Amino acid sequence: ALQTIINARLPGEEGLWQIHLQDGKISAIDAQSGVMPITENSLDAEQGLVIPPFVEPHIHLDTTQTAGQPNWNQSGTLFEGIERWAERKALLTHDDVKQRAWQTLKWQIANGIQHVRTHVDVSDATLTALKAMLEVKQEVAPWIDLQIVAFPQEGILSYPNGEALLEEALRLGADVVGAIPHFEFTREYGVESLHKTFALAQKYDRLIDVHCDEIDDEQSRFVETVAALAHHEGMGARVTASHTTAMHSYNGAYTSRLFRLLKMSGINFVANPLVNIHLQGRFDTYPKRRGITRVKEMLESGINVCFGHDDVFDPWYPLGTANMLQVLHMGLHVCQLMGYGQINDGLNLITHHSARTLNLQDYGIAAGNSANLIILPAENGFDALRRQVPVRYSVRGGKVIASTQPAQTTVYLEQPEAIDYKR
Amino acid sequence: ALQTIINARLPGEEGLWQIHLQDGKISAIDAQSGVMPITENSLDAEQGLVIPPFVEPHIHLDTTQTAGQPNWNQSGTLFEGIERWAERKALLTHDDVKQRAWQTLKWQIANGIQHVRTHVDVSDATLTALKAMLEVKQEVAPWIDLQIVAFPQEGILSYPNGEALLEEALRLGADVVGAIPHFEFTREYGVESLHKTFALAQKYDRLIDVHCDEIDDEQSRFVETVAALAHHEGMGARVTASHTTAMHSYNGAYTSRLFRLLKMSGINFVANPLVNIHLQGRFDTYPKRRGITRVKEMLESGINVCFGHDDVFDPWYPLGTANMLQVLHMGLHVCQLMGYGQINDGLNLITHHSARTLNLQDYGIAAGNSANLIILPAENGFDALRRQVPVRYSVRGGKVIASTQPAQTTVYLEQPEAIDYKR
Ligand SMILES: O=C1NC=C[C@H](O)N1
Ligand SMILES: O=C1NC=C[C@H](O)N1
Ligand SMILES: [Fe+3]
Ligand SMILES: [Fe+3]
Repeated sequence: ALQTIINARLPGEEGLWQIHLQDGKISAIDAQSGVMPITENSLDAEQGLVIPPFVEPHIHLDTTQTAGQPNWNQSGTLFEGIERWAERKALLTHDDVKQRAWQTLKWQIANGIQHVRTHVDVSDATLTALKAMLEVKQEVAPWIDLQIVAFPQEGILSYPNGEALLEEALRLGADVVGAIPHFEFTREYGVESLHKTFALAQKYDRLIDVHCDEIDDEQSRFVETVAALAHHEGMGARVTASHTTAMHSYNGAYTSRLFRLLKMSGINFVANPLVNIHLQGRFDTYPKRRGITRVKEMLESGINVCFGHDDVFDPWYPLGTANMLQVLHMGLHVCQLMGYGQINDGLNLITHHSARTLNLQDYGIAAGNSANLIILPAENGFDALRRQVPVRYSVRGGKVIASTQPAQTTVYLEQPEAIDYKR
Repeated sequence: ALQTIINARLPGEEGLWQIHLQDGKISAIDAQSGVMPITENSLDAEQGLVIPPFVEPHIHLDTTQTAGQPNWNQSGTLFEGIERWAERKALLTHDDVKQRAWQTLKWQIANGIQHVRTHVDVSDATLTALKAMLEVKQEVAPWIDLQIVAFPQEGILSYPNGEALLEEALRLGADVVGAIPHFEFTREYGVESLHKTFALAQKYDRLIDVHCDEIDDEQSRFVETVAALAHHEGMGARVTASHTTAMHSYNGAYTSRLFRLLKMSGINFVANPLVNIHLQGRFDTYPKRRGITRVKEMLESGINVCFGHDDVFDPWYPLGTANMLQVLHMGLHVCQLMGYGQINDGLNLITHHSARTLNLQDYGIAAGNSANLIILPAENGFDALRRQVPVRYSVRGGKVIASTQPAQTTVYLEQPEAIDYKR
């Protein structure tokens, strides 16, 4: 029966703050002039940072926890990954998908993630994973708001009954329409697939999230069609272009021309640093390109960009604990957003920007919003990132749904000394 | 008064093992056929992984904890970094250096690091940091064996009295001779500086560790002189080429020719992933090169290569907690050593390979060696890396010098559930 969050630090704000809770919502936020005493019904943030929940804007829960089954992706490429997944997709069962999705979802709850957008492969006449994921969505609702993207992994026009299956997925309840233009047989199929994707999103009033130009091909420019169609339909807010790794390889003049449209369109962008650094640059010898989209430039231009984990122990990525601060750490390094302020502001890439990408309507520490927030045992975004701190408490609807008792390290010198890695 | 380490897993070995300790050394190692019972004087590894101590083969303890003083490195380049450091170097004091070096050394002890090689800038007539570091070396000896590299940061031939100061540093006790050929005014000064570096190492019987070709210049090939001189003097084991980031930009034909010499010479290589990904590629627009040396190819050719953290919160790197598993994580991603076996074998890059780089004579879990070892709460190298586990216990001379009580995470679902991120 929590009534208040006290001694809280807030990004971009000076001092400590008190967050009053009432009926599962935030009733008011007031600044404090000093440290407040703890008491019953008060959750002490202990001068730690309080922020809305971490968000996972791009993950594949249907493939999670399947790395090496039946075989391993030896080349470390997107293309072999799809082929290795195809082998596993043929062996899927309802319970298998639910068990694995839930295992990763629990790690996400433990990591303060209360909003997740999972893509689900719908290039499968049986739609096995989709049916399973729709049940998981209902089951996990008390802890995570899960969005499902109908993702035509093998193409819309390049796979038998691809468009029909994509629409069937929407009729069954998928929240977002997906696409993968660079994987279609031809550039023309790629462009046409986007017109079909947008028509379905308008027909069913759904969001859009395209696996867009995930390839080191300077000629892969499907992103301009995604942005142009969004601008034409006046629906930028509901549209997302995931990856756009090809943008890392575009010449600067085209990119500058393109950026005007990206900003005017208002669409969202997702970069997946852990997976992008691994799968991109695989066709170069030396030097080897990084392959992440132009994150730094998007931020400088006011274009909404955010980070996703993409994969957790599957054909496209053998690692992960579904930790967003870890995803952010990799992104800041590869994108060279290493200035103090850029690092400190990094939290935006895994909180607010991701919420906008998911078109969330109830997100942020503000009066009237649901009492969904997490507490990090750190002074600010920089500190949280540097020390890769766990989530001390995760609060949803005004109730604690996860907590982590921090590790305790001691070094035995002339006398025992506690080490917290702070300066 | 520990007498045994029980229930230990060892890299590359099947089953559990018992490590008997006697007089501060490992007396014997025996395989177990099942789980052994705990008892007084027995340290239970609890089926966790036991390995010799982590090693930090390349760090700058004289500059650590000084990021932003007096100003920040705004460009994120090696060159501005040196210039920003120059401003701080002018404000150094004995106690200042000792305090900061010790702060980072404590984090290293907490992180199971018992061997550290620190470079110390000796392009300073007062040799302030060097005098301070020599005292720190004596002070920290019970927990860490610290090697000091006399590092002529501003060049040997390109800085006033550079060679004289370098030799003075050796006469005062520095363990390793350093150099920085790519920073010298001319290619000729670069080559000549290496002849002088080798002559000093032979005159004083010291090791060598060159900041070698840390620049995105395909024409920076000082590494061939380092390797050739080592081969000529028959001293490969005592020589290290740090960085060699220029190798990331060499054409393949020259690299192939060069590799024959690298292998024949027997010299060591250090890659610094966290810093290299940040400082390299800064002169590219898009695409942007990764800039780490050819780690994967060195491993395939049997060339000894290892990883260092390089910097901890200073002019060249604003982050860090001096954690080697974190350094390894970045290196595996950027170097694309992402196959299951490559990741699992990754521990070698921060243990055995680094010990060879430091020319250590008492290292490894073997009968007769000092009882210096650490325990990771993980099943193998892959698991330790994936979950970024802390060091449960660090043992030196048969005594516990550091321990970490792991964090405890719980998610409150229909019932409370402990989350350990394992599969
Ligand atoms: O096409 C893809 N499928 C799964 C992961 C990666 O994001 N790309
Ligand atoms: O020349 C250098 N000084 C400090 C760090 C970096 O390793 N390079
Ligand atoms: Fe994806
Ligand atoms: Fe260095």
